Amino acid sequence: GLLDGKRILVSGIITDSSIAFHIARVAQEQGAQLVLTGFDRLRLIQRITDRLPAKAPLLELDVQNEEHLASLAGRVTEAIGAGNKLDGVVHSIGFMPQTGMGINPFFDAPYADVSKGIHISAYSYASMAKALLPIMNPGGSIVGMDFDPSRAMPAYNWMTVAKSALESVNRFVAREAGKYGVRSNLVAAGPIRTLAMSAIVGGALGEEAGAQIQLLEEGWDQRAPIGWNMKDATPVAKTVCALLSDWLPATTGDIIYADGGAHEQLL
Amino acid sequence: GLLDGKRILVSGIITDSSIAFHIARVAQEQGAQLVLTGFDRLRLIQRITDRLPAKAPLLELDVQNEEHLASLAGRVTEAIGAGNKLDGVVHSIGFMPQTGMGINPFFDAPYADVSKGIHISAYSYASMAKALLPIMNPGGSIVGMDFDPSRAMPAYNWMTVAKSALESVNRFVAREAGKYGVRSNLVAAGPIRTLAMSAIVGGALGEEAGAQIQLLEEGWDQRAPIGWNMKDATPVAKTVCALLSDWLPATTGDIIYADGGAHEQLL
Amino acid sequence: GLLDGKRILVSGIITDSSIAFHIARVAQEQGAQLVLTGFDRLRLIQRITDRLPAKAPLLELDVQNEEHLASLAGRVTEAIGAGNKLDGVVHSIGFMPQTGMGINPFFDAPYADVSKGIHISAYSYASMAKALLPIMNPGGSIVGMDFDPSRAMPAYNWMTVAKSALESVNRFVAREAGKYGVRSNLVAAGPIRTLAMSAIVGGALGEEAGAQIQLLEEGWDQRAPIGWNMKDATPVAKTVCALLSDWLPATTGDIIYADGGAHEQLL
Amino acid sequence: GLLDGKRILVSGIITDSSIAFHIARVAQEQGAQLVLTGFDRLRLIQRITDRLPAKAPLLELDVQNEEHLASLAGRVTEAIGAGNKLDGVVHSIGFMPQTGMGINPFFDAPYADVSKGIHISAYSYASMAKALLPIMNPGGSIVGMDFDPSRAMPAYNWMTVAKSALESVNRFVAREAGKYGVRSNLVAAGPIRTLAMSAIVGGALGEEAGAQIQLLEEGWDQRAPIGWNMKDATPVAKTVCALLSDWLPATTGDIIYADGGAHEQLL
Ligand SMILES: NC(=O)c1ccc[n+]([C@@H]2O[C@H](COP(=O)([O-])OP(=O)(O)OC[C@H]3O[C@@H](n4cnc5c(N)ncnc54)[C@H](O)[C@@H]3O)[C@@H](O)[C@H]2O)c1
Ligand SMILES: NC(=O)c1ccc[n+]([C@@H]2O[C@H](COP(=O)([O-])OP(=O)(O)OC[C@H]3O[C@@H](n4cnc5c(N)ncnc54)[C@H](O)[C@@H]3O)[C@@H](O)[C@H]2O)c1
Ligand SMILES: NC(=O)c1ccc[n+]([C@@H]2O[C@H](COP(=O)([O-])OP(=O)(O)OC[C@H]3O[C@@H](n4cnc5c(N)ncnc54)[C@H](O)[C@@H]3O)[C@@H](O)[C@H]2O)c1
Ligand SMILES: NC(=O)c1ccc[n+]([C@@H]2O[C@H](COP(=O)([O-])OP(=O)(O)OC[C@H]3O[C@@H](n4cnc5c(N)ncnc54)[C@H](O)[C@@H]3O)[C@@H](O)[C@H]2O)c1
Repeated sequence: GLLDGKRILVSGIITDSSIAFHIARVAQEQGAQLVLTGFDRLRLIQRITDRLPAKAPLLELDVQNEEHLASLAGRVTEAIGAGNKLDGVVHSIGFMPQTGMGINPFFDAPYADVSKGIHISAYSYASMAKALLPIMNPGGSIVGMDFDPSRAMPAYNWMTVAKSALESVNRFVAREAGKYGVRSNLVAAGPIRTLAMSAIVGGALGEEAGAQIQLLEEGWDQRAPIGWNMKDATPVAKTVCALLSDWLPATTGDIIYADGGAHEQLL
Repeated sequence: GLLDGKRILVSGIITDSSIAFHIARVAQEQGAQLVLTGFDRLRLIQRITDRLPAKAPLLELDVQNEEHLASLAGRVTEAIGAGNKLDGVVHSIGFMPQTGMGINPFFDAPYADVSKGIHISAYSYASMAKALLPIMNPGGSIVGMDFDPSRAMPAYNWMTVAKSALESVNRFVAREAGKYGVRSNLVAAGPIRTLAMSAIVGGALGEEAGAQIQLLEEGWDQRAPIGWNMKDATPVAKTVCALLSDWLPATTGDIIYADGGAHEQLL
Repeated sequence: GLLDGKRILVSGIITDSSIAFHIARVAQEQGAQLVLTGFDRLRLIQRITDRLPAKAPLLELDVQNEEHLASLAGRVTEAIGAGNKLDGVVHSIGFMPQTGMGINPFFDAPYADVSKGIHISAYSYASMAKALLPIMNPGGSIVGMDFDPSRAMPAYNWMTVAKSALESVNRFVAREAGKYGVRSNLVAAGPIRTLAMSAIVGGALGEEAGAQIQLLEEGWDQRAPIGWNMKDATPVAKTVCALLSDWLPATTGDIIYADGGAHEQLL
Repeated sequence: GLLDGKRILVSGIITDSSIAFHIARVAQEQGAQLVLTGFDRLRLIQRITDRLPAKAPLLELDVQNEEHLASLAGRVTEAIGAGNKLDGVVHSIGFMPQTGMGINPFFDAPYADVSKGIHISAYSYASMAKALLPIMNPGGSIVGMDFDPSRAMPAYNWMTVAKSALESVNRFVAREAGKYGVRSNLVAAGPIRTLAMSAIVGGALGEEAGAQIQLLEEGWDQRAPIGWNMKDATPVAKTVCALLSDWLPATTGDIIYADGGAHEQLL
């Protein structure tokens, strides 16, 4: 197994279409022992994760909660056993209030809303590294989920801005993590049909935004030399696992693109 | 004159070493009629700007103040005269609480501090465009000040993250501005010895941070094929003026580097 | 005038739709005194340039000819007068054999053809700098024409590869030029309907390539926040002039995008 | 094993310090069945590769030889057995005549020399893909070796230009390879003390170039958050193997950096 013997914390599961659900599944398939964290709806998350190939402890983590973050390392240690540390950490957490996305004008997002989204989507990558690095082994790996923000695009609006901050945060986390012998990287994924993504295509954030995201997805598959299947999160789960393994040991502060090769092609 | 007949709003003057002071001076030298905005210490700013080659109205603008932003367009119109619009806008505003910079550990910056810095340094670029676009002429130009955040670096910490967000904001502002026939760009400048920069070199944010910033500056000049003079803001003021002129009419959502060519050289 | 008193060498005029024709026209409009170089069809080029607002000496320059390059500085000095030097140099030269473009398979371009195209399109930027730097004044500016090659695209094939090499050459030329107090930069332009471009849209390199280039152009204008007019080379001529002026004095080894802002927008 | 059952062609072994020697070793350690290609000194290469953990057929391949390339697919099929195809291809080939590197002035490299280096170092990536794609399985992977050319640097000169072309070639190869269900990527490695690299540090290309390369290496390790060991090629061999595996299945036309994280850090 690719991750035999590794202890890995996976955040961000909320449904069975969550990217983190598939990261967790593939990780277990490859021999990893997991600890999960979940936000708010813990009964739902437990029920969802019962479907994973192996059992895994579920800890509550609201990334905006200082107390949750302060106690996290202790709770993880309790879950995996004193004297054991984590080898891997997956950050698969993102959020932006509706005012910062969709057909709501870019200029009309109130800073308080933008700031909440940047807190959850970018700052929390640093918050989690701070909480967990003291309990990680040398050779460890921290991975977060990215959506390539190097160009602006319709609809994504302030979430794209938050991803830009996240990529910058990642390079700083790499500096800190390096002192523990730990890597920090992002996986920039193509669009994936999660429940939220489907809602948006279905017009949940405005018809115009729905149409733009649908077009975005179609152009993505078209220019990807090996195609892109927005209904299949497995290729991104495998990529996250590659970064958690020992097979990219000299890569840190970096971004790995699991996007079908769309970002390197113009037409 | 390069800017003959143009009406230009310049924010960000606080002392005579402010980059915006030099932007304003060169702009006036090239025929621009200016409106200035200042934060907090208005008597100081008025006294400082009395030294500019021509007179210019000074309006108060706290970029975190909704009321200031809501009234800004009216106050500018009053200052330049009904029926006249702006041709140019300069955003030269940046701030990050001390906890987000220097030898204070990256992980120890509290989100409230980071969020204030991102508000002032990144979000406010959008806030100003929102306030001013309704009073800009086609062919107009909005320019903000950037410090290349594509790589992480010691000491700059969360301010670098804020610049990353700003570059992302700029690309979105370009989309909105385009509808008014207005461009939006950033000038990424080399390090400039402002009062704050001198304080930091002098150890104001920790000796270790001071030493790193001093080394950063020295390597900058070394690899710049035409050198870099951190004591001379004129080359960046000229670059900002180039973007306010009619001579880069097909450039928008972009970053122009006024850095001596340091960023394109490795050693 | 923007270029009052400047002596500028402009290569690359072959017809009145040549980008270099418009660079030359705008430069003269702004007070520059020009020396032109032309390849092969000198009688045609003289006849074409008679239409420029002012007269300008025409020197022959085949960029693949060592003798032409060896004698170039002397011939320019003769044309502008002993004791005078150039302030500006415009490289607007590009070529790729048909086998390296269009519907001819990428893999089927013979190296001899690719190498000719890279010689003319990339290496010659260095060849010209070598020839002319000894006769340039401090504060001088060398500018070449680029087409953004950071992503692959249909039809452009090996010409895109040649532009990639050119951008790399430019950064090295900046290093050498810096020793003379001279800048070196590229202008990455949007697609322009030159005679060759029209021929290709018209199917000259295959119907499939024609269709792709036409689609490329249409998407370009669509995502450009201020639009893109492929029939109007003036916005790029103005940008080249901005780089030849004294208004971007701290930019070197760099790329300025005159593309309507298309490259910074995804959809 | 990571590459159990995979048939992989590895070019570029010339000594036991060759990066390709270590790629081949790790690949065999992970269950790959190899076919090797070698240039010129075949007796030397056979003797060197006898030290690999398993036996592997050695085919001659001069990448500038049309006949070698024309017959390559047949010779590989003969070596691995009719009805079997390759799952992987490693391009670890690079060369630049001395005139294009070191203290020899950048401007003094004759085009014939530059063109030879670009032929071997960049064009041949396409030559090999053309030869081998007809004998690759869906899900296959082509990998080439890169040295990050995004910024200019002392000494590397025209080899850096050749790497720039190579990165561009890679994106085009991805387009062609995609039609076979095959990926194409580069690994951008940190500096590695091969025999040639040691010779250069030792002054083989000029004392000034030796000093610059030594400084380059030292700064590399310094800014790498997890360090860089130029004497250890294993971390890059592992990275190449990661790309040959099934664990980055949605990455193509891309560059993976195995550089200790040096390129994402400024100081
Ligand atoms: N779906 C896509 O097209 C796509 C593409 C690229 C990257 N991503 C990124 O992948 C990551 C996972 O998103 P997803 O698409 O799987 O959506 P998702 O809704 O399934 O998962 C997002 C998770 O973030 C959690 N979260 C929100 N606020 C939180 C907080 N305060 N504390 C802790 N957790 C919180 C939610 O509970 C949820 O579990 C996100 O960072 C997203 O931006 C998604
Ligand atoms: N100095 C450098 O090395 C350097 C390099 C690149 C970019 N920059 C950028 O240039 C810009 C100008 O900075 P500077 O170096 O001239 O420093 P400065 O201190 O002279 O100017 C910063 C200005 O921002 C203003 N400001 C802070 N909070 C504000 C708020 N709430 N509302 C309105 N204004 C507010 C201050 O009053 C001050 O006038 C900044 O964006 C800075 O990041 C500086
Ligand atoms: N047209 C576009 O869409 C576009 C877009 C971006 C960049 N560019 C670049 O702009 C530059 C000018 O091209 P253009 O579009 O004006 O086409 P053009 O045909 O009008 O000009 C190209 C010039 O290169 C010259 N040339 C070819 N081989 C030469 C050699 N051996 N020695 C000297 N000169 C030689 C030709 O004589 C011609 O004058 C080229 O580098 C081109 O790649 C063009
Ligand atoms: N050593 C480094 O610091 C470093 C760093 C990054 C990337 N790289 C790249 O890694 C690759 C391998 O280089 P290396 O460092 O292992 O050096 P090396 O000398 O060990 O290997 C280079 C190989 O290229 C082969 N070659 C040269 N001309 C050829 C031709 N005509 N046909 C077929 N093969 C030919 C040589 O025989 C040799 O086997 C190169 O592409 C190099 O640029 C090296």
